This record gives sequence, C-alpha cells and structure tokens, in this order.
Amino acid sequence: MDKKYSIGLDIGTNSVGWAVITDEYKVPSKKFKVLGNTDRHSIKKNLIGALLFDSGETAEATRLKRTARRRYTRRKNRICYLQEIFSNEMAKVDDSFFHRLEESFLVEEDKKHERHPIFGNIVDEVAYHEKYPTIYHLRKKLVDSTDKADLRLIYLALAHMIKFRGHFLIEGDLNPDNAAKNLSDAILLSDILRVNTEITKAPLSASMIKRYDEHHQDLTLLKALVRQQLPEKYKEIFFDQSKNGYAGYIDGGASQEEFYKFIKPILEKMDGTEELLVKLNREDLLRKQRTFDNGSIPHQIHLGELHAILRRQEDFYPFLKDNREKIEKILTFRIPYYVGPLARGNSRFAWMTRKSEETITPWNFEEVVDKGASAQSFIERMTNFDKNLPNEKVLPKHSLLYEYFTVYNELTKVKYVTEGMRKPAFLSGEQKKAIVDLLFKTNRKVTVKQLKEDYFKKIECFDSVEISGVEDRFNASLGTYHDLLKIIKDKDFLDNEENEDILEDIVLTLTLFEDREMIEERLKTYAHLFDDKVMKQLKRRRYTGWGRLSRKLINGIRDKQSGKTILDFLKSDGFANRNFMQLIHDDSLTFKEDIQKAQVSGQGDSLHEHIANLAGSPAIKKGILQTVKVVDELVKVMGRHKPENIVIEMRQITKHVAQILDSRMNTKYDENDKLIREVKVITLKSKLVSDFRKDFQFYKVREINNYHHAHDAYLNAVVGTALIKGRDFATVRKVLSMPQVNIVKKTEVQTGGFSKESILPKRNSDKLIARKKDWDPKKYGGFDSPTVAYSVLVVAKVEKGKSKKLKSVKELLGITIMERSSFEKNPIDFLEAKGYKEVKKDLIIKLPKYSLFELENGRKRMLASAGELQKGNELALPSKYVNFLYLASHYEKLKGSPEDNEQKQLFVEQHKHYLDEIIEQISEFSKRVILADANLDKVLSAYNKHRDKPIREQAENIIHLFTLTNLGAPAAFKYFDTTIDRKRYTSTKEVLDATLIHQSITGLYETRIDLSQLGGD
DNA sequence: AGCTATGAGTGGCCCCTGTGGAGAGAAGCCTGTCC
DNA sequence: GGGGCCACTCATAGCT
RNA sequence: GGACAGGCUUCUCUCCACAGGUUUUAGAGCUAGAAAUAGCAAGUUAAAAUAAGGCUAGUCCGUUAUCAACUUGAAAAAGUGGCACCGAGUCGGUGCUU
Repeated sequence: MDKKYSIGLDIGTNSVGWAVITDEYKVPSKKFKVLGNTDRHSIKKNLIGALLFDSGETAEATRLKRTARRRYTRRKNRICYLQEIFSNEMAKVDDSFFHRLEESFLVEEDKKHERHPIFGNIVDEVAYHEKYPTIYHLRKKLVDSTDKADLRLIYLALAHMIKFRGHFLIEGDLNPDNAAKNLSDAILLSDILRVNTEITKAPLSASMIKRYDEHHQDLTLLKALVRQQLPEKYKEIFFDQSKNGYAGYIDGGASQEEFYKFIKPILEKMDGTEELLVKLNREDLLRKQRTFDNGSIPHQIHLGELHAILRRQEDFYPFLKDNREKIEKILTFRIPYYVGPLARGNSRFAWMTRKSEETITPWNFEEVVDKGASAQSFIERMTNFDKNLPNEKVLPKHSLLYEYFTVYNELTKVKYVTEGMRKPAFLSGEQKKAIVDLLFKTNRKVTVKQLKEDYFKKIECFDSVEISGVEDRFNASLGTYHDLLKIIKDKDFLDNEENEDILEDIVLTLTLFEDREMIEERLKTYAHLFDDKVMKQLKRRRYTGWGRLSRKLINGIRDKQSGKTILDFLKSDGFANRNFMQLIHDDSLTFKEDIQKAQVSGQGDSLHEHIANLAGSPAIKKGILQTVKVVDELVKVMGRHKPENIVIEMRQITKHVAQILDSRMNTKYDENDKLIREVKVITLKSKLVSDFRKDFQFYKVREINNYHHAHDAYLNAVVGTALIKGRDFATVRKVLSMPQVNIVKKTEVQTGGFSKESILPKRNSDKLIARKKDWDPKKYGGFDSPTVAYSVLVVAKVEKGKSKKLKSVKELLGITIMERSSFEKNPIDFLEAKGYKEVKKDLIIKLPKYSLFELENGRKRMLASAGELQKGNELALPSKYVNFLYLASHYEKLKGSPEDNEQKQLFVEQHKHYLDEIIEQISEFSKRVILADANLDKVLSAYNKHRDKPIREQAENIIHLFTLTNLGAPAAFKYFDTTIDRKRYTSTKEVLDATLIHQSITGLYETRIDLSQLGGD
C-alpha cells in the first residue's frame, strides 16, 4: 500500500526547511541503512529537518576587479608604446636607461646595472634632485625653457603625463585662458587650477609649485613657533611616526584629515597662529602635491602641456617632430564604451567585429574595427527577445509599425452610441481608416471630445455620440509620424506602404545609435531620397525605448486562409473586430497554431538554465535549486511515489518555483494531451502561519536554535492541507517537541581571492606569500593570510629534529586556493614538495569546509579550516521554556485582548522558577559539548549577581545567552553589563581520531568513516 | 637532577577606498484596456 | 563577521 | 492567472575611464662619542607591481554560478540504501519479509 503523504517547504536566503507529513499530520520515522566501517549499521530518524548554507554572492566585485585589470594592462601598453617610440634615440644617449627604470623595484644586490635609475652616477642624481625637487618643476622648465634639454628628462615628463593623463568627463576643446560658455568654463577652471598671476603656458605646474612653496614656508614657521613655545612636543610632532603628527603625516600612514585633527588644538595653544588656523579651516595647510583632489583635472591641461613641450623641444630632436601626432594620440585615445574589449574571439565578454586581422593600435583603430556594427551588436544583445516568437528581435517603441498596431488595436474595442441605436456598435475598418487619416495623422494626441466633434459630428452627421472604453483621450499616439511629417514634409512618402522598410530602418537607426557620426554614416544610404536639410534634421531626432512585439508577429506572419496579418486584421476584421489577444487566441485562424508552434518547451532542459533565466538576487536562485534537490531526494526516500500535496511559502519568484515544481512533478499527459496534475503545488502567505502560531501559543524564538525552520515548514504543510481539505492539537504539540531534527550544514569548497589585499612590510617570517615568482618575501614583503580551499588528511613520515629522523605522522594539511590546481594535477608531487615522505595515496580524503566529525559523548565539531573548529551541536529546549521566554520577552509588548494579556502575565509570574531551570540546562549542555569552563563560570557569576532584576530584563539577557550554544562560529555577546569574549577552538588534533560523517543533502543517508583505524602508529 | 623545545593556550588586533559616463532588463506601487 | 597572525605564558615531552 | 500602454521607486548584468592607498628602491644626513647614545639638519617627489600566472599569444583570460560518499564517466551526466508497530534528550526497542 502506498502511504499518502505531503511535503512542506520553507525557502529562504540561507535555509531551506523540509517536512514530510501524512494525512493525520504525523511525522513518520523510518530506519535507514548506514554505510562505512563503523558498527552502527542502522539509525532511526524523523522525516523532518532543515538545510543550512552560505549565502550566494553577486558578481559586482568580480566585474569591478576585471575592469581594473584591463585598465592596468592598457596603461602598461601606453607606457610601452612611448618607450618603443623613444628607443631608437635613447639607444645613442644611454643604452641601459630603460633597464634601470624597469628593474628599479629590486634591491641593490639583485640589480644588474648601476643602482641610480636616472643617470647611474650619484653626482648627477643629487644635482637633479636639488635642481628639480618635484616633477612639476621639470614640467614647467620644459614648458618654458627654449634650451636643448637632455632627452631623459623629456622622456620622464612625457611618461609622467601619459601615465596620469586625467579624466575625460568634458568633450571638445577647453580654453585654458578662461560667450556664456567662456564664463561657465572660467568658474569651472577656478577650482581645478588656483591663481595663475604671472604669465605661464602651463598653469597646473605653477599651481603645484605654489603649493610646494607655501608648504615649505608654513613648515618652517611651524617649526620655529613650536620650538620657541613648546619644546617638549617637538619630538612627538616631528619624530614619532606612530602618532598623527607631521612625522606620521609624511613618513607614516596618517591621512590629511587626521593630521589636521591632531594639529588644530595645538595651534590654538600657541600665539601667532592666525594665518595657520585660517589655512587649516580651508584645508590648505602643509598640503601635499599628490592628493585626492586632483580627480577634477581635465585631460586637456595635460594635453596642452604635452603639446607645449613637443613644440619647444622639436627643433633639436627631428624624431619628435615626425611623431608629435602619435604621442598626442597616445594620450587622447581611449576605447569607446560600445566597442568593448578588443578580443580575438577567445573571450566570452567580447562582441567586437574586426575587419582585418592586423594588430589593433591607437594609430590604426579606425581602419580595423567596424564601429557601426560594433555599436549594433552592443545594443542588440541586451534587448529582450519576443515572447510570442523567441527567435525574433523586438521592435523599437517609437517604430511607425508599432504605433499603427497600437492605434488599430485601441480602435478595435471602441464602441459608439448614436440616436436610434439599440446597442453600442464597433467602428468599421473604413471608419477606423478615416479616423486615423483625419485625426491621428493630424493630431499628436487625439481626445474623445475631438473625435466626437470632428468625425462623428462633422463627417458622419451625428449630433450626439457616446463612446465607451476610452477615457477622455486615446493612449496610442502617432508621435513618430508627426515628427517625420515635420522633418521630411512629404505626406505621400509617409503614407506609401512601399516605403515601409525605409522608414522602419530609419527609425531603427535613430534608436540604435547615439553618436551622430554613425547615424550620418548609415543614413547616407538614403541620402538620395532626401535633401540635405531633411537629412540633417533626421540626424538630430532621437528615440529611446523598445517595444514588446516583433515585426514578424504584427505584420510578418500571414494567415494561410486569408493572407492578412495581425495588423491587417486590426485594420479590418469584419463583424468579428478581434483585438490582438483575440487574434492570437483565435482557433479559426492559423495564428494560434503558428504561435503554439513558436513556443518551444525545454527538451531535456537543464534545471540550472531555467533557474538562471529567473529574475532576482542569486541567493534566492541558490535557495530554489537547493529546494528542488531536497524535493527530489525526499521523493527518492518515500519509494518514488510522488506526494499528493506540496506547500511552499517565501510574488513572481514564488510562482516560478511553483512552476518548476509542477513541471518536474506532473509530467504524464492524458489522451487529450492535457497535463495530468497528480501533484498540487500550493502557495501560502506567512501571515496565516504567524496567526496560527499566535492563536494556539506555538511561539518561536529565533535565538535558541535552528529547529524553527523545520517547525515553520511543518506548520506550512499542516495549514495548507487543513485549509484545502483535540487529536490534531495533541499531534502538533508532540511533533513540535521532538528533540531529533536533521540539521545539515552544506559542505562547500571555498573560492575567491587568494588572500588579503593589503601588502605587508618585510619581516622574517615564513607565512608571507611572494607577490612575484622572483620576489623573496623576506626582502620585498607580500600578501598574507591565504584562504584554504579544503583540507586533506595525510598519512606519511616527516623528517623532524636536527638529525632529520623519520617519524610517522597523521595530520590535516590545508590546500590554499592558489595551490589548488597544482595539487589536483598531481597530489603526490605536491605532498612531497612539503616534506612528507612515504605518502599513502589511498588515504587522501577530501575534507571540504564544514565537514562534520563525531566525538565522545555525542560531541560534534565542524571543520572550519585547517586549524580551527566550530560548534556542531544543537540545544534541544523543551517547548514550555520557549513559550515562557517568548511571553517574558514581549511582556510589555503583547498585542491582544486585555484578558489574554493578563492571563499571559499571570502565567509568566507563576512560573518564575523556570529561570533557574533554563540556567541549569544551559550549564549542563555547555559542560557536555561546549567546554567553555571560564566563560560558563563568568555566565553563572553574572546570573547570580543580577538575580533580583525584573523578569523582562532577565528574559532579554537570557535570550542573548544562547549565543554561546548556537551552531556555527563562536561569537561574543553582552549579558547585562559584563561582556564575554569568544571561545575559539584553535586545535584540530582531537578530530584525527574522530568518526567522519558524510551526509546527503537531507542528512538521511549517512556514510560514517572512523579515522582512528586509518594510519595507526 | 639540568636544560631545551614546542605546542597549546589566551588575549588582542587586523581586514583596499572614493567617483564619473553609457546601455539593457525585471520587480514592486497605481490607473486604463483586454484574454 | 570570522578566520589569520603575533606576543606571552605555561605544561609537558624530549634529550642529556 | 496572463498580456499591452501610461506615472513613480528599487534592484540585477555588461563596457569605458579617473583619483588615491600599499610595497621595494633612488633622493650622499651632519657633528661629538669605541658604542649605547645626545644635539642639529631634512621631510611634499619619482620608477615598477597591484590577485601567483595561463595558452588560445589576444592591447585576451584569472575572485559569479555549480560540488555528501561508492560504481560508470574528460565533463555534463547516469546508477546505488526493506516494511510495519510501540515509545523519546539528538534517537531506542520489537515483529515480519529477505
């Protein structure tokens, strides 16, 4: 006999509750086989549980970092282009200059050439640094001086300008000397560059030099004043790097804001600090040259300085004169946003169409990359396909055909009432055409009043007309038709159906592109039909937005019997006058049959595909996938007999989950090709279950344990079955008080960044990771704290001691994400590289994160990483304590009748002895499985100290207390005024003799491996 | 004894950031018309 | 939020 | 229940750029003192890297999603675990089939 049963589900962002109920609301318990090498061959478990997993993440960070990588690569490419241009002449002046620049990061020992990068001799380096303290002095010198300068300094200036060329937020050419545009540019440049009194061709360099000079003067003044009045604080301000003083502001990591915050109170304590304080209020005291404000500098200033240098120094160096435009274009060029990556087919993010297989360089970008086709592909891929015809692209919203479709569809259901007419009548096709020609082609917006006054009253000679279905105006508007009539000024050209394709292409071109040059290029094909004025006016009009119906759907598909399209039927359909919905749903026409052919159901469709097609944050998609797998495994458990009812609650996403479950469950088709719905998919709202809990006193407290998800799923199923359909309440209370609930933490292999992104200074440690292959961390520093992908149990021998003696060992080794590929390629070589010898390959066990181990007395631990464990046991608290805690916590916030509130208050007051019982149970559970003796003693002392506090405060602080025994990583908590630090389990040796547990997604199937029998001494 | 080492434990600190431009879409609030 | 890392102090196992 | 149009908000995905931050090196520290150290001078900039690197050699790609165990599979993927009753502190006991 097949036992009828129903499955309840609770879907969240982090958990998926599942419960199996029979027709009598009982939860059956079955005896399951256990595999492995342990003696426990059979375990009895209840059919209720919850699944827990880490939340899914969005793709934002990956996109940001990928874009950053591309920017860095292209900047390096610009530098390489400049060096390639200069190489031939730099060979004659100083051959090894570029090698010195390239290897400057290395220490003195590892450098191949002389250590000084610029000149290679100390006297010239010192002279250069004295004459040009900052690069801006060199830039101004090269801008103004007419003397022949050393080519190396010219390269330094040009590279400095190219590498930091500035933003591109302003198009066109900008006048640095600043109609109303001149003033708008002048106030704009006022903040960018401040005060250029003496005439200088390069203003930015002059401003930076002014800032440096003011910095020097103010620093000298501050030193003098501090030394005169406050001798004791001189060392603190100018020597101590760990403070926020000037020493920390320059040689330390202190920011400008912190430096000002520290220095302001001291300045007020000294005399003669009026100017310094005024500057400090302006954020201009002792300011650096390289600050975060420079983000507002337009690239035109740098371009002007570059051009000035190239003009000044061209007479001495012939190669600069020939390559001036190349150097300028290196700075000015960027890849247009619609072009995308310049990938050669081998990138999934690419859409560029390349004309010739040459290498794309800034000097020949125009000749190689098809810009117009690239823009078309950029704007076409994102647009949604037509639902009725999945293989056809949708039309633009402002397309003429779309507007005609809307007008004819709206006029289809218009009813008019005249004198002598017993019933409202539909407008005929001739009437619709006449109305369109008279008003819709003459008025941008046509109102019901205008229609009645103009067409019925004047043409049809009807004095009184009543119209239904349209409210004071028609929504459809022929705005595009009016715009084209205004521009082209040819009514016959617009009214000719032979010109439909040309107008459609013109509208599509206007919608697709936003650069005027591309629009001009594509419209050039139709320049023979229009004059120059019409052509230029067309290039100015722009439309935005896309429609929902394709051209093939409206005017492309033709009925086999009649030959009319949907648009044609809307124009005239006889007495039927069927709208778009009726036309597509009419069985008498081939339209319905063609549409039914058009939809294709997924034949062997992958579930992940349809889930990815859904809309929403990826976390809910992960939850949906987990829910579906849970349902599949539950069906597998019950003998593959599909359940009668499925109740879910979480609303389009919920309906999508419902459709997925319906499609997977109900598949058999009857003799009439109709779906045989053996399984009913049910959607409920959590308000019903919440009211059910509040009415029948099934209170839940989320801070106690994780059983609440399973209880919510069980209540969902019970409520759904009861609604759609003493003993029942007793059964419910028995079920909700069960101690055994299957909680499973989904094991996941960690992925992501290799380690933390902060680069740390050099230090004698073996835990620093090199930034490059040849960069020893003891000399150059590097990254730290790699994230372990997964741990592997290793049984081998290690040479220990100074004598290098072989000792048999058994320990957990953590594989970092960086080494995952190398380890999976050949585990033996990787293990040998770490010093392990005589490795037994068959004993390598893959242990992902949150692997569950069992210990004595039922104590359980989950493997958080190679060196830290997490609590793995759930506290089973009797329901009466949960109810008392809920009632006491909301003691002053109960929402109900006064009699019920008084009854709850009395019940709280009478059972005050429950507090000591709760404390005792917490202590017993902690002593059994937590082993937090010091923290437990602190908790007990704090409870004893505050034993006279009001009941509500006691309950509120006790609710916080269950953080100690909660599943997962330990967390700190506050109990009254005393703070308890977290107890971390920083040793993994105890699990080397534990019983490893492998659990299926529901936890019903187990495979227990006892590691104590592996790798004995 | 006399000395060494080491691992084990405990307490505390640490974690890359700021912005601009272009486009495409759904989903949730309301109205109107329909199936 | 939670794992990694370091300074510090201690017991215990190891070697002489 | 779904579709179309109109008014508002939020979120999801892709591309182009910018400014910082961090790391090492270069910017001859001086004096007295064996040294510890004490005094004085100076401080604002620059080069390179910015996930190790990969082959498909591109001015491309590298942090999203997916993953209990055993057998078959490159992978996707497929296959593998008796029933009922009485009880309940992480599940136990009993009876039948086999």
